[PDB]
Amino acid sequence: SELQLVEQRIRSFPDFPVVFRDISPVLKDPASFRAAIGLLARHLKATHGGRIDYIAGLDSRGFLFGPSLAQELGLGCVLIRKRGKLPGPTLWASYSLEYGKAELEIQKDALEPGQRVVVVDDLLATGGTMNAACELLGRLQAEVLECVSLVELTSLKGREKLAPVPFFSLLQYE
Amino acid sequence: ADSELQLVEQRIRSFPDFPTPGVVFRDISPVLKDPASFRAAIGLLARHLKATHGGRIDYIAGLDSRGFLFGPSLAQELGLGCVLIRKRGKLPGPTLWASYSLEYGKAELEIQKDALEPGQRVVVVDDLLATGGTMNAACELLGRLQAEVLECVSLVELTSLKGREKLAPVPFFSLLQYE
Ligand SMILES: O=P(O)(O)OC[C@H]1O[C@H](OP(=O)(O)OP(=O)(O)O)[C@H](O)[C@@H]1O
Ligand SMILES: O=P(O)(O)OC[C@H]1O[C@H](OP(=O)(O)OP(=O)(O)O)[C@H](O)[C@@H]1O
Ligand code: HPA
Ligand code: HPA
Ligand SMILES: [Mg+2]
Ligand SMILES: [Mg+2]
Repeated sequence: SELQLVEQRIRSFPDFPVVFRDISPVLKDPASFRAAIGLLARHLKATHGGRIDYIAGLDSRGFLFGPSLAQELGLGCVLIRKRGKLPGPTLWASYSLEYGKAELEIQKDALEPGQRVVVVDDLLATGGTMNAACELLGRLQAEVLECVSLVELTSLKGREKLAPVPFFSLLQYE
Repeated sequence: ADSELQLVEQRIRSFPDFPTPGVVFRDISPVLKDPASFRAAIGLLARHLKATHGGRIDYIAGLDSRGFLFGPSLAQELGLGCVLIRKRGKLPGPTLWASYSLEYGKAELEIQKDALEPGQRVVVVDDLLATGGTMNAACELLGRLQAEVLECVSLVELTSLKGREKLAPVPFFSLLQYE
């Protein structure tokens, strides 16, 4: 099955850097990658029809899926970057993730008020990163339709921190 | 010009003195935001690589982080897997790393020791070539794994910084060139 093609390509590294779920094998197997993008695209098409304006990809591992998913849906991809990386006027927000702290940034002209966005990242843990991205999109007055990822770590309850924003993952681990 | 190249060129913006005085920053963000532009970029790079290597590529290597924006899409377009070369400290398991200089700083790149087997054929992709330091480091790590680096490609090339000369004799190709 398609989902199995993705599932078979997650490898785990205990005690890095925590059981680190490595998405690398998904990228390295063209069949696995196409299955992951296809499943995500199919989901978003079915759930939001044609109400999506842009995909937003989260620096850095989110960059691996964002543009491909956007392309599969005939949509542009906007970039939400680690602070200090984007040129021109920006907004930023600080946050905590599973194994540290960071800050995200977005260009002020990335989106206009009301525009509809789906945020994509590789993996959802505590939900801190995804929430910060939602906060930034919020300051631009964009509407966040949904957040999605390849992997979700259910024990960390990231889904709860995003509620009531819908969240969808292809794979779940405790 | 090729109408396809024009869809990419018209979506590059410039910012003076970011992130430090003297740098003219080429912002690729509009290319990603315009699906037609992004689509053209990937197609142009794929077409070049098919014509130049006749399908004899095993993997595309994408360079953290703006290289990640093009690597997987290009790989997919070619029916290929994409391997990651990351900023040091980000990849799990046994790794190799190398220090380098880029146009406006210095850093360290890293690759997993099992990313590639000896003799496997790779093309490296990044968003922009400036001094060539980043791509050179990637090539150095790929060489440690005994990978054959066939070519390096980017969307943008800043010709005054002579990055291409630093990569020689590894072939290089860019869609767009600016001084
Ligand atoms: O749900 P959370 O607890 O926020 O964790 C999830 C985030 O952590 C990782 O990013 P990281 O900051 O390691 O940077 P990277 O994307 O460059 O690996 C991962 O790629 C997610 O973005
Ligand atoms: O030819 P060079 O002089 O090495 O410069 C080009 C490199 O520098 C930039 O990366 P940066 O280190 O800014 O990180 P990013 O990819 O995360 O933006 C750019 O994305 C290239 O990777
Ligand atoms: O446990 C994890 N595994 C992989 N990536 C991550 N990003 C945040 N937490 C994790
Ligand atoms: O001048 C630049 N612009 C954009 N990205 C870059 N990465 C290195 N130099 C540059
Ligand atoms: Mg991340
Ligand atoms: Mg870079």
